[PDB]
Amino acid sequence: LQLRPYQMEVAQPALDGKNIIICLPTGSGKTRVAVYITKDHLDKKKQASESGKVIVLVNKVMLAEQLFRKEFNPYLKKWYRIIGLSGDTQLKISFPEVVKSYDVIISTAQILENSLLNLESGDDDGVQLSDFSLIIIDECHHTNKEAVYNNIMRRYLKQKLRNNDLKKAIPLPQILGLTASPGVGAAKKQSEAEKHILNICANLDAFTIKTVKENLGQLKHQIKEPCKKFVIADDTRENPFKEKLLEIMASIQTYCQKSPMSDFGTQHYEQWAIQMEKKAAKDGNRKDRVCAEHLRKYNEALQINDTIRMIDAYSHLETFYTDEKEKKFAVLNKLDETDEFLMNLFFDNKKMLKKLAENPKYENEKLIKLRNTILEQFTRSEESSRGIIFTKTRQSTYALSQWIMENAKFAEVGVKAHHLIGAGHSSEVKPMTQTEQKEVISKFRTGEINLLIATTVAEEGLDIKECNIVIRYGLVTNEIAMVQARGRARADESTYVLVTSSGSGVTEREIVNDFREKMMYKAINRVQNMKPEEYAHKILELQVQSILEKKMKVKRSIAKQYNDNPSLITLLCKNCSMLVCSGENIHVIEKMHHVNMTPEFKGLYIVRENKALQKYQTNGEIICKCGQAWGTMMVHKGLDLPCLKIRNFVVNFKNNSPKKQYKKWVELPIRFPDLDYSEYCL
RNA sequence: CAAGCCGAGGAGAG
RNA sequence: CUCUCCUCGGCUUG
Ligand SMILES: Nc1ncnc2c1ncn2[C@@H]1O[C@H](COP(=O)(O)OP(=O)(O)NP(=O)(O)O)[C@@H](O)[C@H]1O
Ligand SMILES: [Zn+2]
Repeated sequence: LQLRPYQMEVAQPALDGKNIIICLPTGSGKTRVAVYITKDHLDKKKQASESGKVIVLVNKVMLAEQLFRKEFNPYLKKWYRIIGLSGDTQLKISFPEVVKSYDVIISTAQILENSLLNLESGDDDGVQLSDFSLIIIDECHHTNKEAVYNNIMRRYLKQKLRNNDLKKAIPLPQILGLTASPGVGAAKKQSEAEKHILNICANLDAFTIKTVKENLGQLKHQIKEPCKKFVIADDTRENPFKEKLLEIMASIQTYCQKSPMSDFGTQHYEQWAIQMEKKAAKDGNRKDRVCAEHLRKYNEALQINDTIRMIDAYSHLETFYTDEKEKKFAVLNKLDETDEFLMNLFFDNKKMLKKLAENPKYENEKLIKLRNTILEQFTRSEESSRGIIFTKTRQSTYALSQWIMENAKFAEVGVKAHHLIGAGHSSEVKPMTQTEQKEVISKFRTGEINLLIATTVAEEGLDIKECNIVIRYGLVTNEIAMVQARGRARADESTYVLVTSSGSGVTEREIVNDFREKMMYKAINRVQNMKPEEYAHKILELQVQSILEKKMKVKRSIAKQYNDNPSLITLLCKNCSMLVCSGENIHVIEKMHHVNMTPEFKGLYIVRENKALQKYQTNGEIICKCGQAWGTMMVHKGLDLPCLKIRNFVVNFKNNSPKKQYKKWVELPIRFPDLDYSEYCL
């Protein structure tokens, strides 16, 4: 391992106590300075006959294996014992015991918190911080309100204040936070920015920040920025299609008699549709809620039309209505006035919309703009042409990947492309799996795919190869994502583009984040040059305030929903105001999954075979007689006992009918009994 | 590989 | 404070 000139000075105070933060730019060898500090700490604690254990904390799963393979093990295999832990191994089970060996631990975080609270809640073995001598951290800037890793530090600070009251002493460990930039936390002034930086430093018990300032030229030579760049377009033709949908929506409303006080093709209208649906369901009146459920789909179609082709919206709708027709046929294998009206309104115009959509006379601007942007680079760079795209949604990524596969020009220039999204199981899309992600990364590194389409997955964590033409298509989150993307593009003649529309304030937000970036550095300078006594005074005040802001939050949120009422309810279907279950019939397995095993509920539903699995069904999707999907099948002890949700159902209390929607099971106060086979059997 | 439970952060709009 | 979008983590059934 090598010791750069400028990494030295930033690391230097850490080597003798002095818990600190380190903010360097991106690509400056952050992991490697971590490694060096580790080796020093351990060699030191050996030379003094003192036990030395370092633990690395990360936020993601892949960075653990990552750092185990590339940085820590290749250099410290020979002197010390290393390991890498996560939620995707089997070493989680005896975590108190791996500590008894393996002087270098890498870990996902909440492993640790689980073990601490197990030591402090049950009679398990567990662990405390006293069994360490260093905590290294990646991505400092997540240390904010009740995240994970701040429990850790609130406990560290609690014990530190115990030590300080003792002084007027357990040996507490050392802490070394590493980041790219701690970030201004949503503050409209330089002073509140300062306050936020100090809040971070208190939540890490720091002594300084240690930005590089002296050996700066070596950085500028070894490390460089891309060039910021904007590309803007404007559109007022909307020629056949938009109005062809606004007509439909207007017709539906004037069939429903609901006045939005708002516009078509935006986000407030959506919120109205939601609360109207929820109200109609709490009341029970149809003709309003199902229509709302469709209007939401139309609004989504218009929003994606603002960014994506008409054909993608037409397809989105085709999928929706095709599914609904299949549902009604599976049920009927009756035809209310509502659904009949809606279908008759849609399918008559289906062929028209298909004709209007395929019309290259007016496709879109931003797509053409990025066409020009992309072709410029891949004509310039010629087989060293890596590429990245950022967008907001997942469906957009599928659409863009499809298009770049379809249009000949992009394939001509060697533009081999793949999509990428996250593994969260929500949001009406089939997510990806970690394996597909890692494979795509290795394909990018290999060179199979020249450009990647991504959501906010790409701006942090996983280690993509250095790039050229990072762009930004309809996304401005905050300064952090801005800088982290801005730190991808090495490989000279790099850029950082932003592609937006005219009448949607985005360049606004881009500029705001630029000013925030320029502000946090001023605040860093304000605090590094702060006097030590005043700095100490302020961090002590903030640590006290943070620990007091925990206690209160603890006092008002012990349970907040505790009234356990076994069967005081009835669960109805939300589409059709129809009985489905009572609360007594329901039970729980492994105190997590809710389920019912009475034959009355058995006969009411229908199973529609899986499209997720076709990409032999194992987990059927339930539907009603009406058509509203309810749940999913489940296999407990071979019993195909069918699970369910509480997002599609409605509640009716027996007393006075404040019917409510909950969106998930924990929110409601009442408790349900555990399962046991004594019922239906014996 | 599929299903689901809980928690957390960020951003928009209101 | 609510809704939507996005990401992440831990945990269970198969
Ligand atoms: N001190 C060092 N000496 C030699 N090579 C280094 C050093 N630090 C980093 N490298 C090289 O830089 C690459 C890994 O470091 P780097 O690119 O900073 O990854 P990183 O830690 O993820 N940067 P970042 O994305 O900001 O966290 C490899 O090609 C290493 O060979
Ligand atoms: Zn129903």
